[PDB]
Amino acid sequence: SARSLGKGSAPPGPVPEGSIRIYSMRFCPFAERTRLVLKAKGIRHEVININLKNKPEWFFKKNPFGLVPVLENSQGQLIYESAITCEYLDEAYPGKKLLPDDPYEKACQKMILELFSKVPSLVGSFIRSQNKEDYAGLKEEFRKEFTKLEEVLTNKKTTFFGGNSISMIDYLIWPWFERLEAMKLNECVDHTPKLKLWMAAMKEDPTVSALLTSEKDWQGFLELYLQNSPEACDYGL
Amino acid sequence: SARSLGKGSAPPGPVPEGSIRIYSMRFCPFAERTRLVLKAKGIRHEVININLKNKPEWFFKKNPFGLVPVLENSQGQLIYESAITCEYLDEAYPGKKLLPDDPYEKACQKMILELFSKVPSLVGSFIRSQNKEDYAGLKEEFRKEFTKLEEVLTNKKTTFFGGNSISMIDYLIWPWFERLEAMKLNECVDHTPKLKLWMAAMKEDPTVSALLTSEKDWQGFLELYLQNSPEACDYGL
Ligand SMILES: *SC[C@H](NC(=O)CC[C@H](N)C(=O)O)C(=O)NCC(=O)O
Ligand SMILES: *SC[C@H](NC(=O)CC[C@H](N)C(=O)O)C(=O)NCC(=O)O
Repeated sequence: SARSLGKGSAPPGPVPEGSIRIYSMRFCPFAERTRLVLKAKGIRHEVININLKNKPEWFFKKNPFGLVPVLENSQGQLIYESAITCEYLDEAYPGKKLLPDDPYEKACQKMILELFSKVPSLVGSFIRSQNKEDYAGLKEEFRKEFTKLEEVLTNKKTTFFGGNSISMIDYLIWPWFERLEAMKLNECVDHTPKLKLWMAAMKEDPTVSALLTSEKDWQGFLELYLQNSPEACDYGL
Repeated sequence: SARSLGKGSAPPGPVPEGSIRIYSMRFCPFAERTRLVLKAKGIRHEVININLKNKPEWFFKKNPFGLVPVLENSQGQLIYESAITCEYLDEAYPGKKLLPDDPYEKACQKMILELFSKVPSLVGSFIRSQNKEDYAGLKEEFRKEFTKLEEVLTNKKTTFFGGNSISMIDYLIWPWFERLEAMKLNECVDHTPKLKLWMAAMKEDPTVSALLTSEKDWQGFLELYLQNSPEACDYGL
């Protein structure tokens, strides 16, 4: 059922009322953001994984850009860009907010995201390293970004980036830290103690824990993906 | 009074109650976003222009990144990143909202901004053109981005990107269109009729009209700026 839909597949039917659909990919960190928010808020939904290495033409009808995540509701409304989909889920569904109601406090989570916005691009450049030298230079680049984040916690003195309770901002940046390990880039959070504790507190989170992927699974996915295999997204099936 | 503060200047005192301060630069399009929102919502504020070519060390205490815009309120709270400052102003101050209350409708303005996010970087690359050839190639790049925007209006069939009434999203992208002219890049909106009408409807806006800068002024600023003159930001004084 978790199997992806690729070229030649038939476009899905309408989203049933009382449920929201997310076009995803099991190993995509941007879509994990959305899925983490979906679990945290206990929102009923269905998932359609997209074969990003061999995607269905009808998908661009879902997102002009052709990327995941993408949400589709019963009214047929489509929303793309992970952060937008997340902010949307927090506003449109019941439950405790993941984002503060307070303007300044909310703007802070936004500024922290800006602070981290460089990591996803670094992770891409990293996964493409070749020798110990490229590697060393990549570790220093991640190192500079990790300090920007440690200062926030340093200043705040709270467990999570938005307070003592986990919130939107934590879920938004977590996926990339989740892969830190499998990517052999942990000796980058050594000089950043609090950030390292944060990673430990996050893994203890029920929502985070329920969606956490195995290193062997991500390792298998990356092998195929880096090879451009139309089977990558379905690693493990 | 509009004169900028540069290296050696003294850090400003507290922001008086009932007023919000914006660290700006008269020719910065990102800060114009904030200033447009400030005018539209009729928010009392003071402006401190920053000499970006020769900025005061104390400013990094305002924004770690060292860029404008940046808002500072009486409680001493600092908020950076133009879009964040704008969203903040809409939520924290009285008046008609510039952003919709409806989650999906709000997410749409956000998706349109994503759609335009490539322009600011193109404008930078453009202002750095040298010959008619670079120029021609730049016109085609802007051309592709303008169509993405014309389709939205095409689909919506409304005057402005968020409806028949101007709203947040219009103000967010306007500054770059404002400079289109002075940058000799108008023959890019020819193949995009509706977008061209939008530009005309925007210039008719009282808020937009009150903050619109002269072509000769921006031309003068750019001459100095491109030269890295510590006087650029103060062109005209
Ligand atoms: S993780 C898989 C890719 N998704 C994104 O890059 C999402 C980026 C957006 N800016 C966001 O949602 O935040 C993806 O769909 N790749 C397909 C491709 O061909 O690029
Ligand atoms: S327009 C002058 C520059 N501002 C920005 O680039 C703001 C970019 C942010 N992403 C935003 O507010 O949206 C600026 O301050 N330049 C100074 C410099 O030295 O770069």
